[PDB]
Amino acid sequence: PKSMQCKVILLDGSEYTCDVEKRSRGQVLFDKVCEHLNLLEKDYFGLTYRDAENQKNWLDPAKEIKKQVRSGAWHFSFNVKFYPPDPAQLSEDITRYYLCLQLRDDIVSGRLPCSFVTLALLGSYTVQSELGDYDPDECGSDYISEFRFAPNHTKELEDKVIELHKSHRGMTPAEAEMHFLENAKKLSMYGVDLHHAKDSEGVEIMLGVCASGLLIYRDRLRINRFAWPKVLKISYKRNNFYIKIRPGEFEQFESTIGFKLPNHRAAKRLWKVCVEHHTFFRLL
Ligand SMILES: CC[C@H](CO)NC(=O)Nc1ccc(Cl)cc1
Repeated sequence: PKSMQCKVILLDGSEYTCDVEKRSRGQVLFDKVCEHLNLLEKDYFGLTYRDAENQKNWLDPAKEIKKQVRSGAWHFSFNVKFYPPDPAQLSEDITRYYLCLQLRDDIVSGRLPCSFVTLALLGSYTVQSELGDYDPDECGSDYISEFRFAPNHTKELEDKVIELHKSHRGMTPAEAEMHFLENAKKLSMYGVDLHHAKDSEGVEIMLGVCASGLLIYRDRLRINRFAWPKVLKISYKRNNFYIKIRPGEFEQFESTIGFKLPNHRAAKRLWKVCVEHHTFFRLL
């Protein structure tokens, strides 16, 4: 029975290797990675792979791995798929731990924009969790952490992390992770999956998918929001993505908003992540 080697980049940046039967569905690999991680609250997570065009795709746990990765390497990342609007409601500390690790990457990468003060506050909770109580013996007036806090590091940001770190004496890792998440969950781009698109007039926009609904970023002063409730139906055809917006009370007919995606695969990918978010956040 022939087995394919799988390599998974974990959220701590290390590599898990395992084997699965070559006709295995994605769930099989996902279950192995989750067991390795001691993760029971698996519903928020998934594996990604890079397609022939270098786009990130979610591995569908219901479909054969080989029919998704196709001609590519059996190389994956472990990621947060559904960012919980209220991490305090998660049943386990280890779930919140992996959620923190994902968010740290979202921040360092620039995917999750963040004010100077919030970068320093998030950094201080990471340091408290990882190193425990502030120690001057480690940190001098010229200290620079091994920890990556932001897309661009400044001495001012390193200093502010240390100042806030001093204030967290006695805080345990679970406590510091909860405080991290209480701050992170309020950021305007928390758990927003951005897709490049054009409106019906050809103007370049971003479509954001998240817990609350579908976001349209256009002029930066014109941000349209469609709560999952107001979204009646989602469709794709060729390079186009369509959402049907329910009529206001007393309106006879739904409105259709059409978008142009870069290609047919980008349209399909957007449609699938919308359906998945809509189902997930309709059961939450
Ligand atoms: C690559 C991940 C690094 C190194 O292991 N760990 C880390 O940053 N952990 C963490 C983050 C935030 C909080 Cl609050 C608590 C712990």
